[PDB]
Amino acid sequence: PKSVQTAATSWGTVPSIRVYTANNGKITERCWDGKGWYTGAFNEPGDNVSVTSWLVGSAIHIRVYASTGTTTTEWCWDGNGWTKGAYTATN
Ligand SMILES: OC[C@@]1(O)OC[C@@H](O)[C@@H](O)[C@@H]1O
Ligand SMILES: OC[C@@]1(O)OC[C@@H](O)[C@@H](O)[C@@H]1O
Repeated sequence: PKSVQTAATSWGTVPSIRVYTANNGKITERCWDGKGWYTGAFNEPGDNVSVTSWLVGSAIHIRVYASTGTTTTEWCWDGNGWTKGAYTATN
């Protein structure tokens, strides 16, 4: 059977949670900061998604790896918007 594909990350003690869903070639984002789920700003093409995040002090940084075909694109959140990162594959 078919299934959407998700990736999740969280930070802090509230916590904040971000869940990324690849569905029909589009990746969207759902967010929790303790008071209900809502739709996040992230919207990029892809059929597979992974994510990692880390804190520097109180500031979150998120990296989303979106794959279409053999091409993986890294998207970066650093507090002020999503930008394309420097990631490229080995071969
Ligand atoms: O406050 C929500 C938000 O700014 O949190 C950080 C990232 O998850 C963004 O995509 C998202 O819109
Ligand atoms: O632009 C932000 C950046 O430098 O952050 C660290 C890595 O995620 C890099 O690929 C990325 O380009």
